[PDB]
Amino acid sequence: AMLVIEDVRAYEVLDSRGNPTVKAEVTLSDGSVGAAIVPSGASTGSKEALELRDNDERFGGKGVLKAVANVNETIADEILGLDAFNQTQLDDTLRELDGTNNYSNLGANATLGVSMATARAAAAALGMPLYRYLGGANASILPVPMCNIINGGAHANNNVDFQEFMIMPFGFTSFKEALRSVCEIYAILKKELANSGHSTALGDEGGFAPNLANNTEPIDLLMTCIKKAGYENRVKIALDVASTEFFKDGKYHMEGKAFSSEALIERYVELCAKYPICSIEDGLAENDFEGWIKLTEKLGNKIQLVGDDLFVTNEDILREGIIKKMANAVLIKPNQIGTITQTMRTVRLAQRNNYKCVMSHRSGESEDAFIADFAVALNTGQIKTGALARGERTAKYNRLLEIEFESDEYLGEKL
Amino acid sequence: AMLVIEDVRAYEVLDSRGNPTVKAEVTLSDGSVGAAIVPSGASTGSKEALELRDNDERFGGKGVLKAVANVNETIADEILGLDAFNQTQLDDTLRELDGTNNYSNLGANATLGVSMATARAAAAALGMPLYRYLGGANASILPVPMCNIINGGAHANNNVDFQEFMIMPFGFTSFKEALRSVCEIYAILKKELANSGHSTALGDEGGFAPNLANNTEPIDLLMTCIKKAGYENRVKIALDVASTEFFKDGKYHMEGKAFSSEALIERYVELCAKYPICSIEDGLAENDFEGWIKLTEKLGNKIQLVGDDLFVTNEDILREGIIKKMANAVLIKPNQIGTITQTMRTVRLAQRNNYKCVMSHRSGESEDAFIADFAVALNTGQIKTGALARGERTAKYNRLLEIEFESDEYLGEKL
Amino acid sequence: AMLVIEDVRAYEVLDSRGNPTVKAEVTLSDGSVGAAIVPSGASTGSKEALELRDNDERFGGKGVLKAVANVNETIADEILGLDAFNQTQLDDTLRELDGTNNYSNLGANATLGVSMATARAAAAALGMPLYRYLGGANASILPVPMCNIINGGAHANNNVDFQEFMIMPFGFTSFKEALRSVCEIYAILKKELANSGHSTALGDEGGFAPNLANNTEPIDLLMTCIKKAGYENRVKIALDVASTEFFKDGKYHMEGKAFSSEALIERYVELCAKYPICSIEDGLAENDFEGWIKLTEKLGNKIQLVGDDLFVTNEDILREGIIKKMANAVLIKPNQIGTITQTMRTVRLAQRNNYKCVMSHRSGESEDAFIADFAVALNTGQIKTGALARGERTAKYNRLLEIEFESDEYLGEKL
Amino acid sequence: AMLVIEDVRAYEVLDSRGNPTVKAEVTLSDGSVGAAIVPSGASTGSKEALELRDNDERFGGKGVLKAVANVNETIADEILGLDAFNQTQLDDTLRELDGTNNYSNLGANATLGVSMATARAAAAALGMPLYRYLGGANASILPVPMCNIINGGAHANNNVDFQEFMIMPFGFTSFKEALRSVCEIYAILKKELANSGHSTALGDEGGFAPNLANNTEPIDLLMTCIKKAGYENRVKIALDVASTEFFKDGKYHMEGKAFSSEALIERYVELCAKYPICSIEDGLAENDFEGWIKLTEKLGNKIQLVGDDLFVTNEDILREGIIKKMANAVLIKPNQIGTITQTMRTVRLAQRNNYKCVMSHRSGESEDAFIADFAVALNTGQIKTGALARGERTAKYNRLLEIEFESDEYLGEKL
Ligand SMILES: [Mg+2]
Ligand SMILES: [Mg+2]
Ligand SMILES: [Mg+2]
Ligand SMILES: [Mg+2]
Repeated sequence: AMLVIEDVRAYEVLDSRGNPTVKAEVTLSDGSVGAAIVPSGASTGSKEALELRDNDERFGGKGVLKAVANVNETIADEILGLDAFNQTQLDDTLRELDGTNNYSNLGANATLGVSMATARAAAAALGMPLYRYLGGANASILPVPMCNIINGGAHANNNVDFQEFMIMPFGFTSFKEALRSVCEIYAILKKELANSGHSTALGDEGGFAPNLANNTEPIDLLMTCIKKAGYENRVKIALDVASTEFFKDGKYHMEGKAFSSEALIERYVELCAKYPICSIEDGLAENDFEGWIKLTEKLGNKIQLVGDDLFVTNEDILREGIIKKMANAVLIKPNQIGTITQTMRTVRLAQRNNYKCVMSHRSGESEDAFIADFAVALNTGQIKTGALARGERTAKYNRLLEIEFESDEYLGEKL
Repeated sequence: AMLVIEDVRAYEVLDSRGNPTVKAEVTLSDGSVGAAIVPSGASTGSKEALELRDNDERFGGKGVLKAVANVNETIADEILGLDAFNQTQLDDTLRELDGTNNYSNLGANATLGVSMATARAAAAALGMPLYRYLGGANASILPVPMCNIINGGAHANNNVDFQEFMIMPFGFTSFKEALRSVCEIYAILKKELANSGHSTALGDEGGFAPNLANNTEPIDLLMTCIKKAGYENRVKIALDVASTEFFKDGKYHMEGKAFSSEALIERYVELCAKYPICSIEDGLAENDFEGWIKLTEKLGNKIQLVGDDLFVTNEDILREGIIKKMANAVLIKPNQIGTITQTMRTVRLAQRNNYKCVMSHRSGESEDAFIADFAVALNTGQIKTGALARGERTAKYNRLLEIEFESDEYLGEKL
Repeated sequence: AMLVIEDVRAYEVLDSRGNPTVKAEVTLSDGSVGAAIVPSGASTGSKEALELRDNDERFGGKGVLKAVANVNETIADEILGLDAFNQTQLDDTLRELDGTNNYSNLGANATLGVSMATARAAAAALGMPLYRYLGGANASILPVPMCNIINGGAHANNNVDFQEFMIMPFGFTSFKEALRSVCEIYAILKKELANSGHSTALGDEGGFAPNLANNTEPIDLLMTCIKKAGYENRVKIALDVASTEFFKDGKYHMEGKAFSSEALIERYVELCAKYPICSIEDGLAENDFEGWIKLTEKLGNKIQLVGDDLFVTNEDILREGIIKKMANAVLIKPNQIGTITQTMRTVRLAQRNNYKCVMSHRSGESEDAFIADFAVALNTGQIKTGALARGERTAKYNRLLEIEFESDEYLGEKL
Repeated sequence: AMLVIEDVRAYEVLDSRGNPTVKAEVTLSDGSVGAAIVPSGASTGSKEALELRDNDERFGGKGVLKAVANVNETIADEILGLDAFNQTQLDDTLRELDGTNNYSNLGANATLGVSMATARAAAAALGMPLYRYLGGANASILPVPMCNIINGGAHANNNVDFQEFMIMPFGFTSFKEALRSVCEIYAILKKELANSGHSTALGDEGGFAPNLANNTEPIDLLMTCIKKAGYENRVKIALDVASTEFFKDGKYHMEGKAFSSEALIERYVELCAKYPICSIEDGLAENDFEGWIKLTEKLGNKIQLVGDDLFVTNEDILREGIIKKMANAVLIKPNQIGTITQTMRTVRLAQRNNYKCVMSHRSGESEDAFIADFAVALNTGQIKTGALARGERTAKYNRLLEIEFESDEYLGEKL
């Protein structure tokens, strides 16, 4: 082995909502250090990989001291002396040590931080950028971002049922010019809101949560801001419906109605005919398997249909989805699965079977921009990393602006 | 010269509000690299160091391509080959190259970034943390934070005159426990706001801007939340009144009145008698010199009186203030003055003359945590770096949690 | 730049058929050296990147002294001092230096060798295997080989119209066992041929060219050998028809008849219904656009349809093929396009649009196993590199056996 | 010891006929790596050093898993920590560890791999070409190749008795021009066979096996091709009769007859009177001692007489040959004897006693070109490494073309 893991440590830091999370730091035998901050995920649930939370008097039960302990003691003891450069061996060792199928022992907050930290340490020792370490010279594509600038659903307290209303800048030949257009549109939206007596205060991802009437008003507002900014036809709309949040008893409860699966599908067809929606995430619920099958038949050749809660970044669940023809794209949330290698597996599966991958943030983020490198490393072509404000979101865009001096490839509207 | 500056560059990145700002990167002759991002400043005004803005069609007038060109061409040409370790010579060269008394040639956004980036590159060459590079083995004190968790004034659209309502965790023997307290109190406040029908969406610094009635309602709310959290007597209140914003025709226009300077002082005496306010910033206007003299006589021995707009991190203006006995503390905003050395000169003058220094963020921040290390390097004992949310604020608290593993001295209530 | 290209040279070597070709060697500023040998291409044609041949009295007009001089003089002069690790800038520089759309100035045999040699040199400098240099930690899949063990058409002198009859070992969980199976099937074929009085002497790719009656006898013989070897149901059949070779006057002349495009497609339907054929390459001619659209409608959901002459590894021609729905896979011959970057672009375009990539050899190969690393770097999942004999074929299989000790993932029949 | 052997391993790869062989890899304590592939030999026999073969269900009984194990376990355990640069000590240790006179224990395929691999690793550590490591600055002579371009005997299934019909380019002042002459002659031979209805498919060493009528018809064809190519009198003919293959009950069964030793000798005399045959290998059988003595007396001062099966590269057998005046040259096959030092011992014996050495390939070769370096290292002046086709042959020619840029000395016709 060329270099080995010499030291590993973790400690408690704060995420962008002010809750604790794990930072890990790995030192190699040449003295190269890498570190990484894990975004916040879910500590209960039977599908997702689980993060460990302390549930004691500190920080409202949200301390991560046990996750931190598991890195400093259990993981440390198992990985010191492993080859720094064999990411797959490190990640498989983490899985085997945990011994469950959802990291319910070590905690995904313990395993991901160590997984990302080791990769960074390896890249540092080679003097190479992280995206080159993860994806080689083939790492090239700067992703088209989808930028959540108007919020509703559970992400707000309004009458808007849909969770995320996003703008996507396709009509550009460079990432920086694309980034500039969404920045300009966001500024215009802020003004439009202020001038009609709405709050300009921000939600967790940097977007606005004004109390609008329904699910089409926010779209109309995006359209008029896009046009006023001078980008008509070059910026399109993406939605995250998060339909599991309002699915009860076989029905979807929105817009004062109780919708059937088939009726909600017809609603999306309607919306897609009237507005330049290019993508819809979680249009149907995470267990509405029959509905998704229909959704994909009706719209899967016209628009992107992204599984988030449907697939939870999980290779096996995505495989069954691929087989049964559900969706045509998958949100990629690395902490949801627990190591960089398992994330890569899910992405490779999707890309071998015509599913697009959207590298994704979490609601509780950090200053760590790992997912900007990851999106380029795997040529995802898409990233979902927030509005154009709040440092835990702008850190990712800034990283992508850096990577752009070395590899400036942006697909925009090109195949 | 041991190592020399070998390369200097800059490029446009985004600050935490979605406006462009400068990131600079300096490479030394051993290959060590340092980078820094500059927070947003003022591009107009007659007192402060000015940042350069392009004022063209991009980003609503706020592009920084001229500043960036100033790093890439003008500064680079001048500093290539200078001793990496002579910060003072670097910063003095920048001042001379600029040739003005307010950086209105190079732009303070061009000079600060290079000043910061060179310091990080020198610390990296030595394998030393930034705070050790800046302040040596004498760097020791983890500062007490003042955290802006309720906003008013120009920072919101309410009936509240004062700008910032802050909590300061004095009653603790460690920084980690001090920070926990403010995080717990912030979470409690978030919940109180939500249950009382206020928005929990955030202002620029991560605080809330509810439409409250007056200037004491916000204080009462902080007090309730402090006690509910279990930290009664251990956490005090600081204010930024930003009184220049309501000073007109010799009078202060607040609480539906027109106060003379004398009347406003006795109002502060009242407030300080009723509540545990330990610090008031810009209690009087930036040009109300007579008022400041009287205020300082009246409360200067009981509470901290911070000059922000009064001093603008400027050594000369501070010197006159000391001589005239105005204030007993100074807010330190490095980008206001334009280099690290000029910042250190202002701090040293203050500390030689019994004025406390509060190391400060700006409204437009980034993921760069320089001011955390800077606060420790200079033993300021206090920092003002935002609420306990938004990554551009939590990055500083996190950096302070890392520094604490090497130097854990927290003064708290100790002399 | 960490390391820069310090030296570039070339010289004439011999390919696996005894003709000259270009060997290039690149030295970096730390002393690291990479070398590569270019497979032989086409010095005429209207679509392909051209290789320069001397056309003098040496080597029957096939000298490459002008290609060699282009590396030693023109390319060298231009790329000395360029950043070793920026493959894309290297390859874009080679393209621009050339100035044409098909390397008809420098020659693709001049540019590919330097392109590959720089990549090997950068990988050696980092102590990294080439596949990790090219595809990072994400480089993982060992490809399923398609092995050309019976020949016909222009690659023989017989009644067989089709050019290549190949076996593909799908039914295995490891590459080594898959490879053993095809070696075992190959040895059995050899014995069967010898016992029937056929020659066991080899064509250019290591396969046999017995004088068989038609296009189905070779397939019947492959099935018999698959079964005797013990691998029934685990090894499938792939074909390269190379139909352009018998396309004349809008018809295909084979099996003693003149087929319409439509009639030839129906022959493939019949063949596929009777035999386990998983892939057909150049089933229709390189210019039979309407036929390919029909073929792809008819069989593209059931079998792999590989464009070789159709696409000539060219991203622009492939892109039109995607838009026009022709084929669902593409043969990747790096020397056909001229740089490793242009190769990666064609592969990325393919993989974004649901086309499979088959990393391929040429008839004139060398001991250079670059395409083995390249297949793994880009997770192509498939490779065509010859029969299981002749060192210029076995060098690639051996390289894949070496890569297998570091990443052993073999998909086989898995999605 | 400047460096020591730090790691030793082996694994199965494929030879050029598609059978397993051993690849060995040796790493030194500076991290320098050397690797080597063993050509195929004999698992049985009472004269040659033996290669170990598995004899189980894998690869028709040709697996080398036991050889591989002997490298990874027995050898490794014995040589780890030995001086990297003491080639003689390493090779003697291998011989001692084996404890037989014919490597029947470890297997010659286990020991030669390690022997070559260590030499390459030492050369790499010194930054020197292998031929310099083995032969120093005195290593100079590029060998005259004998190129087997028409096959008979056991190497085909024709009515041709002799095994190899070779061309040798003496009439040139550079190796490259000699190599070009043989490439051009081979191309002309290919055309001649294709126009007279013969197969152009290749045998194991890259030559053709047309069904000719006797042993002079092939020579006639070589002469025609030499003259048509324009190289008359500059290229000569060398034969390998491999007469042991047809020797039985005292006599030599060829051309429908049983020849006495003396009659076969008179046949060589006739053949050498009529054609420019400069060398004959194994003209008489391996145990026909009285015959060899007469053949040597008769033609030994006129033509080269090479022992292959007569001497099996074995020092002791050659020594007795020298004493009894049998042959005037020895074929040198390193895997036949089992280490580089032992190979060297045999060559030095020969060169001290006026025996010419022909560095030789095996019919199961690999991409490894060790024997090209070895020929130059020892100034053999002659090499037999196949036809001008197939990668496992052209790899050697190419390596000699590389060495020619550093040492261009070619004797050709000079003493
Ligand atoms: Mg979602
Ligand atoms: Mg202030
Ligand atoms: Mg083809
Ligand atoms: Mg022989």
